[PDB]
Amino acid sequence: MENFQKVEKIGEGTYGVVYKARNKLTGEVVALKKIRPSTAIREISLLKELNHPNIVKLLDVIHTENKLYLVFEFLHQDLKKFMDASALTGIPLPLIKSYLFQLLQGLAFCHSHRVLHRDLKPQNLLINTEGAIKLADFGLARAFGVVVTLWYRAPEILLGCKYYSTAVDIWSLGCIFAEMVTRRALFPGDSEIDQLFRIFRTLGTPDEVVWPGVTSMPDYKPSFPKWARQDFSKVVPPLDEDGRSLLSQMLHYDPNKRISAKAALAHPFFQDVTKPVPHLRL
Ligand SMILES: NC(=O)c1cc([N+](=O)[O-])ccc1NCc1ccc(C(=O)O)cc1
Repeated sequence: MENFQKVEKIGEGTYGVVYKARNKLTGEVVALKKIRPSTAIREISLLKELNHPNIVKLLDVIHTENKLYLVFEFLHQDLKKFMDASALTGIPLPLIKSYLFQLLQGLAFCHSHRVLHRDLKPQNLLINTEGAIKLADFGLARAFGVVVTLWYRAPEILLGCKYYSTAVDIWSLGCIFAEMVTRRALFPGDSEIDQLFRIFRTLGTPDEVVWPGVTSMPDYKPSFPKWARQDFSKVVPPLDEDGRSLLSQMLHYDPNKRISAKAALAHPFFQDVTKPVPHLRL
């Protein structure tokens, strides 16, 4: 890229290396991701039309010299770093609520346009000095697909379901909501089965009563141990009942019972939502 002036490599992103770069002409500072099919090109291109304040803007999709580059609006920090930086004192509840509320607005928008994320995690939630938080990498999993963190994966994906639904994003966001609250990942699995069993150990091994059709899932085994469900009061203390109620609805096993982003925005937990300024050290 002669048009760009690589300011520095900022990591080995999900689909390849990413650099902070400055457009030599416009002078704009952007994030440039070089990706490792005409089908993908078209899908990816469609995402350039997906604009919302809580979605990281995809500025350009460049297919040149038979290589793929994605140009994104730049944000200085991700939620994973912010959480680590806030680990001693914890992110204040008003800011956790503001962030959750904005992320749900972003999801509601994407989902209303039939676009799924599929791989939400703290690392792809970007924040700025003005108190905004934005979802990065929306739609890339589908446009592409085919050590990976499993911590935020919905149980239907772990059980081998081949058709994802918007519910997988709500599950991931519930896991992130819990992590901001407790300052510890909710389900830190280190293998697909450890991930699944960590979920079962906390929410109870699912059965046909709470999840109709679960025993017919591709990777379900009658041999799975049967764990009893624990109480949310023990899961995300000291979160209040409004928060626990919303989290419980975001973590329902049955994707069809899982709350939608639109419905979650109307949950009583957000009655007093505000938009605080975070303490950001850049
Ligand atoms: N749009 C983007 O600004 C961005 C993009 C990616 N990415 O993998 O495509 C990954 C992280 C991003 N920002 C947050 C960020 C910025 C700088 C640094 C750093 O300098 O270490 C780390 C994270």
